[PDB]
Amino acid sequence: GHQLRLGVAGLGRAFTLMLPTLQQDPRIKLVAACDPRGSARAQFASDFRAPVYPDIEGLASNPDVEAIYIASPHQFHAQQARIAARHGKHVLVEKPMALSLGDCDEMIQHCRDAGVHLIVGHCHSFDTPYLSAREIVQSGELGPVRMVHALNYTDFLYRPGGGVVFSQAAHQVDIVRLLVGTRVRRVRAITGDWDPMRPTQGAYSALLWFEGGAFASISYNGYGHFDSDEWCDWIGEMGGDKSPQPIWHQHFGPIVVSCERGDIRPLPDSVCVYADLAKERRSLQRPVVPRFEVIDELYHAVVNEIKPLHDGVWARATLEVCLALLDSAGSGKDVELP
Amino acid sequence: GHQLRLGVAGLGRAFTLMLPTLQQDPRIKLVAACDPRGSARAQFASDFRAPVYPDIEGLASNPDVEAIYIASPHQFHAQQARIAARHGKHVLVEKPMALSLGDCDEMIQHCRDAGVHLIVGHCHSFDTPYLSAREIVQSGELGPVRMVHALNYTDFLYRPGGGVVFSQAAHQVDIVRLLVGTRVRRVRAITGDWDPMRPTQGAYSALLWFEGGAFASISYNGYGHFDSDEWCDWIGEMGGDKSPQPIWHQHFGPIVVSCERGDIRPLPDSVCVYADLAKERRSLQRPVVPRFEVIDELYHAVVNEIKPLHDGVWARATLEVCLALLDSAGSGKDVELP
Ligand SMILES: NC(=O)c1ccc[n+]([C@@H]2O[C@H](COP(=O)([O-])OP(=O)(O)OC[C@H]3O[C@@H](n4cnc5c(N)ncnc54)[C@H](O)[C@@H]3O)[C@@H](O)[C@H]2O)c1
Ligand SMILES: NC(=O)c1ccc[n+]([C@@H]2O[C@H](COP(=O)([O-])OP(=O)(O)OC[C@H]3O[C@@H](n4cnc5c(N)ncnc54)[C@H](O)[C@@H]3O)[C@@H](O)[C@H]2O)c1
Repeated sequence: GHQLRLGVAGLGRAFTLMLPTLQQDPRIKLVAACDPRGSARAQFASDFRAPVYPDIEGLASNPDVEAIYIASPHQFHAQQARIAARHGKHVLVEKPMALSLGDCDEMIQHCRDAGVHLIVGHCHSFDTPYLSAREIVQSGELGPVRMVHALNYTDFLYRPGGGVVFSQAAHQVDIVRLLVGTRVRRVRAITGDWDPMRPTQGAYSALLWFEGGAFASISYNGYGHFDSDEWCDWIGEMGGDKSPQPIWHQHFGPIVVSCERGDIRPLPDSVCVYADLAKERRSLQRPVVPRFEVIDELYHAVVNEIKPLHDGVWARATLEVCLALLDSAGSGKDVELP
Repeated sequence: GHQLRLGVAGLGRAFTLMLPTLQQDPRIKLVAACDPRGSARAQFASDFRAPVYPDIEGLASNPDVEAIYIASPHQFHAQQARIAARHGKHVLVEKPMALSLGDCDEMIQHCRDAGVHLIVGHCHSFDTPYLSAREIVQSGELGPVRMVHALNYTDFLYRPGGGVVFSQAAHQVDIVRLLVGTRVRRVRAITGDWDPMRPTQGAYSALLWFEGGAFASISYNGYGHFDSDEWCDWIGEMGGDKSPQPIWHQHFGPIVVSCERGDIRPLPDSVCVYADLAKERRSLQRPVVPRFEVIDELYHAVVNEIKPLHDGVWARATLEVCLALLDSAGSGKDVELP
């Protein structure tokens, strides 16, 4: 309708992170949920006075549900979608889309057949400062992008096989895909794994070659020592102030975009443009609803049939990059992208 | 003597940058100079009431000169040293040492034969904060270095074959060589060249593999838009406060050193240690004499026969890395190092 009857599949962390968006946004009503855990079902049914179910089989059979936000573990993503599609439901699934490229192909096909929209869940490439930055790149005001440099140093690895590559490199790659705006053509990466305790790849650095000359360097460190939010005006990833409650925009650490005539540096509270004149802080409005840019995508895809940017085909390319990384670090070698 | 009779070959920029050190440091007396340009000679002779000369042939023949700070263009470095050595003078030559590896080999040999010290001039790897950081790594307090991430965004390219690689990547490589402390084994680099006006390689990003696992990412951008000193407590490269008074230490932009149990972040005014419990800012003393760490190296090499760290064999390895970079960017393949 005017308002959008939304069903949630998977009632954990992704869900709770997404939760204050869903309430606050006038265009969204939560109408139904599913989870295997009944205490979650008990939970949801109570707060929302709404039907709950064991499987997605339940939620997708409910005629009152217009689209399903799939917010469960990665390995269920593909199957869950294939079903929601079967029953004519729009899908918003969380990063990563899926673990495999095949999975992705199927997901996009199952959705194309059922003729329903497929969007990928809060990616940080949705955040206003970045979208605002891409606008500046779009305008051609600073000429084209030549070099992107992005870092993030977080406590993720200690927040209470790939791990950081698939969850965290995704956000990072998606922002750089967003901002450069051309295709990724080659990737070269090093992962670090140096805590026995938490024996996963906890940091990386990578080089990306882009179509038409631009290149990018991405570095992630998750071992929770240095906190890169110091260089983002002491605003946390979810918009809250960490400085030593009207939140700010979301981000994924320090990014610098170098274009021919200038440097763009998006912030949670503004976008700085370093130019031929000099410094410009063009400030941003305090987001009224957190992560509302995700809803707009969904809302306008379903109500007004507008191609969403962050569709299944986009997400698939980011994943492609994620795999290429882990292959580069995995072997000794570069990975060209066909 | 107690004091050190020093002769200067080449009286331009490097010289003037080094000049307030030379005056202020009690252990150094300027006694002689040479330059081809007589207005420079006129200049030096007047301020310092001292003998000046056309060639280094002159300065090296002066019996009163104990060592020569060679601060001329790169292509003269080798020859000038060969001579100063021939005449038994110690050499402090400016980055880069030389242009070629052969040149380097000869320089070190000419100096080993004449049995005189050879040190490479103000490298930023001399700066207190970095030396202090290496101390922390030395102590083993944080376990070994795993990943180094270093960036610098400057106005160098517009300050009134590959210019930034040899001048600027040198400082950067030297700091990372300093701090990791093991051998560089492989390099992969991308340079950008995007101003027709100033058609040089003005930016790069690189991956460095080190002996025994650690890796590093270095990024330089010289096109003078964004200023990375924002993230160094708004203190300039030569210690002056940018912001909105005795100087502070020298630096070369934001560096983060990740060791197994924590992250070290050197600053011009302190060294931050992030580890278990909290932030630690261990502060530093305001340098009494700018770049005094260069003099100590020289002074202790000549008076007290202490092996200098930044010797000709060190500088040669940095240059080796610098060449490897320009080869990687040049060919788009990796470069292993022997
Ligand atoms: N971009 C973001 O904001 C963000 C946040 C965190 C994680 N994520 C994504 O969200 C996903 C889920 O959130 P989370 O894992 O952080 O929290 P979580 O593991 O606590 O929540 C997921 C829950 O979904 C339930 N679930 C629903 N349908 C299921 C099914 N068919 N099979 C099994 N379990 C099912 C499970 O009970 C599980 O506990 C992650 O796998 C990841 O893809 C992205
Ligand atoms: N780390 C640092 O502080 C720093 C600073 C700037 C540049 N550098 C190094 O300093 C070197 C020289 O300083 P600069 O180039 O910035 O200033 P510059 O070019 O104005 O000064 C060098 C001067 O040396 C004189 N000279 C002396 N002997 C000479 C000879 N035999 N042939 C020709 N000229 C001779 C020339 O007159 C020349 O002008 C550079 O090549 C570079 O290696 C490093």
